[PDB]
Amino acid sequence: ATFEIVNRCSYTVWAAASKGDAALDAGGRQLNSGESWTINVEPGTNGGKIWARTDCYFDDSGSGICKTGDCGGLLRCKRFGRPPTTLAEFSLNQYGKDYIDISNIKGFNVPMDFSPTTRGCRGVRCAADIVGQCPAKLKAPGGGCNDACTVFQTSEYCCTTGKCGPTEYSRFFKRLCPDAFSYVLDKPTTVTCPGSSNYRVTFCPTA
Repeated sequence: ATFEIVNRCSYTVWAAASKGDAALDAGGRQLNSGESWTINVEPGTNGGKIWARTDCYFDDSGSGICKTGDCGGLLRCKRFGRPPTTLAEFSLNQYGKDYIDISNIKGFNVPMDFSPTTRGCRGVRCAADIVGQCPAKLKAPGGGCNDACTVFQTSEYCCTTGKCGPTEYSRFFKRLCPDAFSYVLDKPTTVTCPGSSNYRVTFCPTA
């Protein structure tokens, strides 16, 4: 499956793509404002994620640091990134279908649209200005908006026991971005696509 990753932000981002225990494709790359990076993701990829990282410095060997989304200080990510990170999430060829969604469960750093480029389903979008409206206690001093689990580490926010409900914090994400997951047991906003669809992830999809 091809994913075209497009940076429409006015700032540089460093895209990242991982399934948690491995990179997808090169796993990471700098995208200046306007650039596009097409990756190939193996069919059957389960629990893949794509995200953006901001204000990064990498040296010549591709080690450094990112203010949001850092995945162990590597340009080429092999694991998931440090919150806050808006997440494009997908599982491909799962009993004949693809599954896609956007999640705010690990916070928000950059707006995003995640859409198929082939026929038979709709995309999802989380493009509101969540960083600017972020509640005080969720603001990440390093940039972005943390989820409440990251900030407070309680069973209710982390949904440790499997029984949580919506909270004042998760309702903030859901009000700004109704089509993204706002907490673990949120009513699914996952989109079912034909197996083997292709996709575009766009950072900052709107002016």
